[PDB]
Amino acid sequence: ENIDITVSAATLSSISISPINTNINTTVSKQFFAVGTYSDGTKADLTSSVTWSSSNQSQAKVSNASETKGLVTGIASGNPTIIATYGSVSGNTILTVNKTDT
Repeated sequence: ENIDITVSAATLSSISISPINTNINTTVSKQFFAVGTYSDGTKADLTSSVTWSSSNQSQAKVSNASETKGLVTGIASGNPTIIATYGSVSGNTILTVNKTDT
């Protein structure tokens, strides 16, 4: 029923992130939580605004778009550090990937 949510002006003042340290193996996605508070004095769960950037571009995958998912997936092994950037606040998430198969 609802569609197209126009905005006024990005006024990011403060943000809160609650990452989780979990291990993934044999194709597994980790579900994280991300919440942002507008300077206008409101609170909303937005994962599309938060920018996700990880070292390994191969395992650096995120499904942030649905709403407040923010989940991520890994393809290769190693310790890909998940760096989150949003306004004046940033987050961090650790994922354990042990890709044994090609």
